[PDB]
Amino acid sequence: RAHRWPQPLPGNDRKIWFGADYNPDQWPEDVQDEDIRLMKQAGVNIVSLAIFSWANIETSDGNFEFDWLDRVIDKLYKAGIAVDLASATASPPMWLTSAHPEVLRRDEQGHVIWPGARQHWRPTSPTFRTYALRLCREMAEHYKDNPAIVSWHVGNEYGCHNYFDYSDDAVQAFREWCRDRYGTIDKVNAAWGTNFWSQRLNSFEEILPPRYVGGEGNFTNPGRLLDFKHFCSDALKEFFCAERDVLSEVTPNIPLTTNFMVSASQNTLDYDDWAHEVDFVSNDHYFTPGSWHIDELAYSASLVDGISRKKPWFLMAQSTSAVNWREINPRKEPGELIRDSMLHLAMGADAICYFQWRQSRSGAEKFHSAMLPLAGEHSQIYRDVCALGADLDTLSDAGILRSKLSKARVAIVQDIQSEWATEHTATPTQHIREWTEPLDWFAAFANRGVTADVTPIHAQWDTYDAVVIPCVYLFSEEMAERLRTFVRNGGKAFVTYYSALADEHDRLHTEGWPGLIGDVVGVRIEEHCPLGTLFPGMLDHLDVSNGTVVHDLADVIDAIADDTTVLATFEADPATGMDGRAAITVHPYHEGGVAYIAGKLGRDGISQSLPEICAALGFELDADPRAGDVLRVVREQEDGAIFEFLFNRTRNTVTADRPAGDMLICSLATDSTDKVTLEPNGVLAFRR
Amino acid sequence: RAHRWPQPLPGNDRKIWFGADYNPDQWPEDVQDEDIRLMKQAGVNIVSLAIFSWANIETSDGNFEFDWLDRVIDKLYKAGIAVDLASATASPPMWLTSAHPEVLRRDEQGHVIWPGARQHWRPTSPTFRTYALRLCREMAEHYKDNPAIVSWHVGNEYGCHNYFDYSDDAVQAFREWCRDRYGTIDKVNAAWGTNFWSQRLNSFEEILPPRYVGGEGNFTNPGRLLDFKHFCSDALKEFFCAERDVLSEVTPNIPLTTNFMVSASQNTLDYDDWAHEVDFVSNDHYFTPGSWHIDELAYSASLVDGISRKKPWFLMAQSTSAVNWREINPRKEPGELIRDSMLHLAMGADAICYFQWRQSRSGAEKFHSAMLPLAGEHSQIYRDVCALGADLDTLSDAGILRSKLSKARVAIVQDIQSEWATEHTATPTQHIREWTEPLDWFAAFANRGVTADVTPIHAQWDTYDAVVIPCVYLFSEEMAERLRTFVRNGGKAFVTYYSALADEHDRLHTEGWPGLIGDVVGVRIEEHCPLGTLFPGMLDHLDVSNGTVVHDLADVIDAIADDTTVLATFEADPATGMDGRAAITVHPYHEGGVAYIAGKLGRDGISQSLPEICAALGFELDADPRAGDVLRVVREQEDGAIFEFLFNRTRNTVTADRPAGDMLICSLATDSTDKVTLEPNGVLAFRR
Ligand SMILES: OC[C@H]1O[C@H](O)[C@H](O)[C@@H](O)[C@H]1O
Ligand SMILES: OC[C@H]1O[C@H](O)[C@H](O)[C@@H](O)[C@H]1O
Repeated sequence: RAHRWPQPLPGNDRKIWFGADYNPDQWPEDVQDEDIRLMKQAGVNIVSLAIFSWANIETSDGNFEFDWLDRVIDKLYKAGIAVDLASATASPPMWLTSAHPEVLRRDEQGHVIWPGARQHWRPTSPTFRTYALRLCREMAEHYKDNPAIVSWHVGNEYGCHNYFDYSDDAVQAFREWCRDRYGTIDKVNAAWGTNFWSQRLNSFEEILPPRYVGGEGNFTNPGRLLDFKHFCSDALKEFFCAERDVLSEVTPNIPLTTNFMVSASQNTLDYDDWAHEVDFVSNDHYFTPGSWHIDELAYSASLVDGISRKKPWFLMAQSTSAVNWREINPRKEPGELIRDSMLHLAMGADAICYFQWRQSRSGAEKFHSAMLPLAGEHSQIYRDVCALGADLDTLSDAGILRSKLSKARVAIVQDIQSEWATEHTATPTQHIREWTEPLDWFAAFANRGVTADVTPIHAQWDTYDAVVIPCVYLFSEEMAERLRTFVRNGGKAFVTYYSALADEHDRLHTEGWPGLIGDVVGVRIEEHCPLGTLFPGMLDHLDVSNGTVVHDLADVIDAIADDTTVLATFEADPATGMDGRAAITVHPYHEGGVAYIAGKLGRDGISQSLPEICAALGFELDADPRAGDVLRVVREQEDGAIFEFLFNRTRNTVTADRPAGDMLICSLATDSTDKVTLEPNGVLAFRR
Repeated sequence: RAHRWPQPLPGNDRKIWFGADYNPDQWPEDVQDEDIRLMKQAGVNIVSLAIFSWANIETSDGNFEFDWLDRVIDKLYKAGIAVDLASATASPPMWLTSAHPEVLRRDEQGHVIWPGARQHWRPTSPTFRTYALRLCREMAEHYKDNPAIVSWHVGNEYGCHNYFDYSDDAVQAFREWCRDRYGTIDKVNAAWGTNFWSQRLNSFEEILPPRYVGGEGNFTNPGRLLDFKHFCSDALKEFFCAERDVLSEVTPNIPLTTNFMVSASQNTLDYDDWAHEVDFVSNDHYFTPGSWHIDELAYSASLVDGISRKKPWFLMAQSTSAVNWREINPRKEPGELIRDSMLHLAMGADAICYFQWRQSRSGAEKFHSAMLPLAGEHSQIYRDVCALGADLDTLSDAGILRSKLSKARVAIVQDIQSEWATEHTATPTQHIREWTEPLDWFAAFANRGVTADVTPIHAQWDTYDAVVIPCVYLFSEEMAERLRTFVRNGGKAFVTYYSALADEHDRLHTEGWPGLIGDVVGVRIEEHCPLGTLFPGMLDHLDVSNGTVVHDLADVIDAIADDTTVLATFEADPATGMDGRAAITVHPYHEGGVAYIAGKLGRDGISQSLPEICAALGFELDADPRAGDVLRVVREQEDGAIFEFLFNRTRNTVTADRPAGDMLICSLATDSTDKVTLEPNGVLAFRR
C-alpha cells in the first residue's frame, strides 16, 4: 500500500502540518472569525473537522444537511488552513439508536451499552455498517471537487471503547472468522486444545466468543481468547477498510488515514497489521505523568515510526496540558508542551496536532486542555502554542520534511500478539505482561546514551546490528529461524524471561525453555519462579550478584551449554533453590551473539547490567557516564542533511557536548561555544 | 456408611496408591506407551481417568463410544496400573448446552454462566440430572466386571464453581428444602426473623433465594443466607447421592468416592456432612505459598482425618510445583514435593495422587505443574516424583497401610456452619471469620511442640483431654450441653472471642456472651470492640499485659465469676474504656478446665500465651525451647507398630533427638547415632 502524504493547499509550500480537532458545530457561528484569527497567529495550518458530527449532518434518517460545514470550510480555506475531513462516522445520532437499538454493543455479561457517551456501536452489525457506508458516500460526493480537503480522517480511534463486542452479530462473525482462518473444525480443536474440560467442537456452529464464565476462579480457554482478540482487531479493520474503500472510490487522489492509539501499554488493536491499510500512519498519544513522561512518549513515537517502516507519520492528537480521563489529571510543566511536540517530530512525524482547538465549556471533555483554553488568548498555553507554531515553521524552512528516523544500532521488538497471550488469567503470574519489558529496555539503553528503534515483530529488526527480544512469549518456527539466522550471521541479541514459551497458537513448547531456540540462546529452563507479596513469607524478590534485583518473575535455569558464560547469578536463601543459579548469561552462536536475562530487572536494573552484558557481546557503549543525561534523536535526508534533537532526560539543568551544525530550535536551553545547556524539559535541534 | 478402600488388581499386594488424573484424550494415542513407561519408572500404580471426558464419550446426544477409553485402560491394566474411573459427568459437552441452555447456572445478578470453562451447570436442573444419570448408567454397564477398575470417581469437586445458583430450578428447590426443613411457614418466619423490614412470609411460595439486593449499603436477611448456604451444599450432596446410587447398582462391589476440597479457608460445602455419603474420604489440597505452607497443609490433612473419623483417606490431588489459578503462582522449593506428600501421608492418607500426570500444552491449565512436565523426563520434577514413588513403596513394605493417625491430646474444633454465619456483611467487622482461628490454634500448639487433631464439631472432640473452641459462633443447646458435660468431668477447654454468639438459626443469644455457656466459661460480655484502620485515629490494636497484641476484634468483658482468674489484661489509652480489662482468663468448673481468650491473637500471640495458659489449666507442655522447630506426626497400628514422621517447620537447618527405631524415609535430612538433622523442608520417618 503506497505512502501518500497530505499535500498543501493550492499555492502553498510544503510545511510541517500543525493543528487540532476543530469542532465549530459546538459553538455559535460567530466565534469562527476569532478562531481563525487565533489559528493564524499560532501558525496553525490544518484542522480536523466533523469527527463526531454525524448527528449535525444526517440530522434525521436519510436527511443530510451540509451548510454549516461548507461555510466553516470556506472560511478556513480563504485563510489558508487545510482540512483533514472525517468520514463523520465515529458516533451515530440519537435518532439512529432510538430507532435501531440493535446496533448497540453488548458487553461480556450481556449488558447493553447505552448512548450517552461515544462509540457504543457493534463493529460487526450490518445495520450500523449500512448507515456508516451511506454517510461516507454522501460526505465523499459532497466534497470531491472541494480543494480545501487534503485528507480523510476515517472514523475515530476504532475499538477504543468498542473493541470487545459479544452481541449475536459478533457471535456470528467470530464463527465466520474461525471458518475462514481454520477451514475445518478439527483444525480449530487443535489450535485451542478444546479436549480440555469437554470443550471439543462438533461444528463451527458450536463456537462462541468468550462471554462470562463466572469471573474469579473460572478460566476461559486461552487459545480461544487469543484468537478472539485477533478477531476483534480484524473485525474493526474490515469495517474501517470498507469505509475507506467507499471514500476512496469517489475521491481517488485524497489520502486516507485513521488515528491509532499507539502507546506503551496499548493492548487491543494490532496496529502494525492495520498499518498496511492506511495511506499514511497517524497516532494519538497522551503523556504518562511523572518519571515515565519522557521515555514512554519517546518509546511510543519510535514504535509509530517502526510501525510506519520509517515513512513520515502524522501526530493526530496529544494534549497541551492535562487530559480529563485519568483518576488524577496532572497539568504539563513549563516547556513540556513544546518539548513533547519536538519529541514526536524528532521521532519522524511530519505533522503535529492536538486534541483540540478550543476548550469546551460543557460535555465530558470540558476539563481536557486545548490549544485555546477557556481562559482565552491571554494564557500561557496559547502563548506556548504560538511559540510552537513558529518553531515548526522554522523547522519546515530548514528542510526537515521527509527525513527519516535514522537507523538505530539496536532494535527493540514489540509484539501485541505476545501481549494478548500474556493477559490470560492463568499464567505463572498476573504481574508479568509483555508490554512493560520492551519499554524497560528502551529506557535503559537511553540511560546508557543509546536511542534504540522500537520495532514491531514483523518489521526488519533482523537487519540491525542488535536486537532485544523482551517477553516475546509467542515464537513460531519462522520466528525461530529468523532469530537463528540473524545470530548465526553476526547478530547480537538480548533475550529475556517469558520469551518463546509458546507457538503462535499459545501452545506451550515442549522439552524446555526458551522453546525452539535453546540452541541459539544456550540456556535450559524447566519452570518459572514467580515472585511477590500475595501471602506472608512469600519469596518476593531475588538479588542479583552485580547488585541488581529481580521482581515479579525469574526463570529457573536448569542447565547451560558448555560454551555459555555466566555473567551474574541469583543470591537467595538456600532453601529457595535459587541461590547461585544463573541470572544473566552470554552465549556465542557462529558469528553472534546471545545474552539471556532470566527475570524482570526494571529500567534501572537493566541499565546497571548493560555495560557488563554489552562488553561481553561486542556491543560498544559510550564510556561517558553523562551518557544518560540527554536523549539524542536524529532524522536523516537521503541527500545527507542531518537533524539532531537533544532532550534533557533528568530533573536538573544539564550541560552537554555541542553537536556540529546550525542551531534551529531551542526551548529551555542555551547554545554556547563548547557546551550546550538544557534546563529540565529543555530541547534543542541542530542541522548538520 | 461402611469403609471400603480401593483394592489391588488381581494378584497384586496392597500398596500405598500413587498416581494422578490422567488425560490421554488430550494427546495423540501413540504417546501412551511413553506415559505407561514413565509411570512404571516413577512407581505410579493408579490413575484416575475420564473425569472431564463427557464430550469424548457421548460424542453426540444418545451416542456413546468407548474405544479410546477401553484401549488406554488395556495398556494400563497390562502394566499393573489400576484405574480410579470417573463417572465422566463433571462437565457436559458443547452439544448438550447448545440444545438445552436451561442447564446453565445463573448468578447472583441473574447473568447466565456460559460454557468455555467448567461446571457451568445448575445443581438442581432436572434436565442435567437426566443426562448425567444416563451417562452414569452407560459407564457402569460398559465397565462392570472389567478388572482394571478399582474405584469410582464420582463427578469432580462438586460446587467448586456451581455452589451458588439462582436459577428458577434453585428457586423451586430452595422452597422445597425449606418446606421439608420447617414444615410450616410460621417456623420459617421464626428461624429467619422476617418481621424485620416487612419481610414476614405468607406462604412458602414467597420464599426466594438471596438474589441481588443492590450491593454496597444493602444487607440481606442473615438467617435466610445461612440456610441458603446449607441448602446449596445439600442440593449438590443429593445430586452426588443420585449419581452414586446409579453406579453402585450396576457395580455393587466397586467402592466409590468424590473428591473434597478441604483446606483451611474453604467455606462452601459441608464436607463432614458429605463424608457420610462416600465409601472412603478423598481430598484435593493445594499448598498455601509462604510461611503458611507447612502449617496450613498439616492442618488441612488433619481435618481430613478428623472428617474421616481416623479411617484411612485418599489424597486425590495436589500439585508437584506451581498451580495456575492464583494471581501469582509460586513454584515449590526443593524438597517440598516429597515433604508435602509425606505430610498428607503422615496425617492418615493411604494414597497420594497429583493433578495431573502430564502437563498440558494448551487449555486453561497449561501452566499448572504435573508429574511429567512439558520439559520432559529430564527434569527435576520427574526425578523427585520417581524418588517419591520409591519412598512410598518403601513405606508400603514397612507396613504403614491402615495405621491410624494417633489420638492427639488436644482437639481443635472446626465448624463450617459457624464459618457461614460469620460471613454476613453486617457482623461487628468483616475482618473476623471463623476459619482463621482454628488454624491459628493449630499453628501455635505446633510452635509449642504439640500436634493437635483438627476435628469437625460433630466428631468426638469431647473425648480428648483438651479442646479448643475457636470462634464457634453457633452454639445450640445440645452443643452447650456437650461442652458443659466435657468440662464437668475434667476436660480442658480453650474458648475464644466470637464463640456462642447465636443459636443454630443465627439468632443471637441474650443476657450476655458467651451465650448458654456463661456458667462454664466464667465470663460475661455485653458488646464487642472491633479494631482496625478504616478511618484516621480509629482504635487499631489493643496490647495485652503479657506482651502480646490483639487485632481486628476484642471482647468487652464486663464481669467475671467469683472463681475466675485473670491471667492477662488489655493495655490502652484510658479513654477507650479497655485499659485494665480482662483479656485472658481461666475458670475451673467441677473437675475441669476453662480458658477464655478475648480477642484475635495470631499464631504468635497464642504461642506466646500458651505456657501461662496451659500451666494454669494443668496441661503439660514440653520444656524444650526448641519444641517448635519440628512437627512430629504419628500413625499407629493395632499391633502397636508406630510410624513417626518429623518435619522441619522453620527456615533453617534444625537438629533434634533421634527417634527410636528404623529409619524409613529421608529427604533433605540426615541420620546419625545421637542426632537427626533436617534441612529446611526436610522430612524423616521412623518405624518402631
Ligand atoms: O484525550 C482525549 C482525546 O483522545 C483521543 O485523541 C480522541 O480521538 C479525542 O477525540 C479525545 O477523546
Ligand atoms: O489446581 C487445579 C486442579 O484442582 C483440582 O484438583 C481439580 O479437581 C483438578 O481437576 C484441577 O482443576
